[PDB]
Amino acid sequence: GAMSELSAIETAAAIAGGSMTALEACDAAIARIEQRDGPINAVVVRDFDRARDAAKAADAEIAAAVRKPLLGVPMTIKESFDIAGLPTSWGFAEHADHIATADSLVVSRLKAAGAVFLGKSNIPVGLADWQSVNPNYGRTNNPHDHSRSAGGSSGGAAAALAAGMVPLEYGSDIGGSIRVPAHFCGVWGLKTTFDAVSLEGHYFPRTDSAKADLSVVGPMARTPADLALALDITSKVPLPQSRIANLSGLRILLLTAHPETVADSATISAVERAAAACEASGATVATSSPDLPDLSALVADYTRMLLVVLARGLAPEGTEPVSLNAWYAMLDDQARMMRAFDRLFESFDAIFCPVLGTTAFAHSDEPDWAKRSLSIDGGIAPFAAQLGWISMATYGGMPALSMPLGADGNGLPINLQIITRNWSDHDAIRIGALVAEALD
Repeated sequence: GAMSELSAIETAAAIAGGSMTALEACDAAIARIEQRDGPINAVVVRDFDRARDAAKAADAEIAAAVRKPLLGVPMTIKESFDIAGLPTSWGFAEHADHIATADSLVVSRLKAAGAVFLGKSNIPVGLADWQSVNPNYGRTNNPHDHSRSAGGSSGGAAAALAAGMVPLEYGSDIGGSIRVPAHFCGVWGLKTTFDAVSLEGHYFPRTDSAKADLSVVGPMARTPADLALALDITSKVPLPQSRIANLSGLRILLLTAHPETVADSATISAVERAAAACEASGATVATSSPDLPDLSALVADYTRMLLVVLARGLAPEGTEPVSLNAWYAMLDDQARMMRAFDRLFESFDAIFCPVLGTTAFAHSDEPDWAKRSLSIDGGIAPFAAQLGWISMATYGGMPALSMPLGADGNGLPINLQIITRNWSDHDAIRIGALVAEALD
C-alpha cells in the first residue's frame, strides 16, 4: 500500500538498532489511535499512561544491552483477555466494571517478550457475533467501509490492524472469530490448532471459566512473519517450524463450494486465482478428493456441539438437556471427524477455500442469526449457513490461516482460508507467505 506502517518485527528492529526509542514507538501508536479511531471505534479500552511507563522501562532494558523479540513493540489485545488493572466485560453492561487482577497467559507471554500493551479492542456482547458492538463501548466500523461490519468477535482487533494503529493483536475463535474479522478487514489471522495455546485469562467475566472445546486463541497481524513470532511466543510448547521452502510440489485441495452454503462470484474467483498462482509456481491443485469428509454431516455435528458448549449444557426450560453420557459420545464423533481429516492430509498439504461466502455485510441490529440474511450476487441467502466455511478447522481442530487476497467490486477485502493438518500451524503461515509472494 501507499500508506504503510512498521510491522511488529520491523518496530523491534528499529528499537534494537536505535533508529527510534520504545517511547517514540509507543507515542507514535497512541497518536495513530487518537487520530484514526474516531470513525472506527476499535480501541475501546485505553491504558496510555501505564503504557508509556512500560515503554520507558523497555528503553531502560535496551540501554542495558537487553534484546527481546518484541521489546518496546506496542500492541493491543481483544477485550476478552485479562490485563491486570483493565476491565474484562465481554461487552456486558453488568460486567463493565469487572477489573482483572492478573494478566492472562497470552498477555504475560507477550510482555515477557517485551511487548507494550496500549489497551484492548472492541467485541460483541458475549463474543457471540460476526460484528463488534456492545452497550459498553459502541460499534466498531470497518475501516474499508464505515457502513459495514468490522467482523467479530475479534472485530476491533482486525479494524485496528487494518487502520494501521498497532502492528500486532491477538484474538479468539470458536465460530470463525479470528478468521472472519481478518477477512472482513483484510488483515492476517491465524486460527491455531485446538489446544496449542493456553486460554488462561480468557475468562468469562467474574469467573475462571474458559471454554474447553472448539475455541482457540491466535495472533492477528499484517504480516505472516509477525504471526509466526507471536505464535512461538505464546505457544504452550514450541511448535514445529515449517520446512516448506517454496510452492513447488505442494498439494492443494481447492474448494469453492459447500453442500450447505454458498460463495459469491468475486470470492470464488479470488480463491481460484490464488490456486492458479500456486499452480504457476509448481504446486499441484485438486478440486475434489474421495477422502474429503462429509461437510454436510460436519456442520450439523459442529453446530450441535457449539450450541451445547455455548449453553454450558443448559437446556431451555421444558426441553431435556444433553446427558453427560451423550456428550462423551459427541466427543467420540468429533474425534472420528478429526481422524478423517488426518487421512485427507496424507494426500494434501493444504485446503484452499473461502473464509466466508461474501465480504463484510452491512451493520445488523438483529441479534437472532435465524432472522438475518445476506446478499450473494444480488440474491438473498441465509446468514447462519455461512458457518459451514469455518466449521472444518474449528470442529476438526486444524489450524487455519485467513490472509488477504484482494477486494471485491466495492473495495471490500476478500481473504483466503488456508487449512493445514493439526499442529502444522507454522506450515499454514508459511504457505500463506508463499501464496502472497506468488500473487505479486
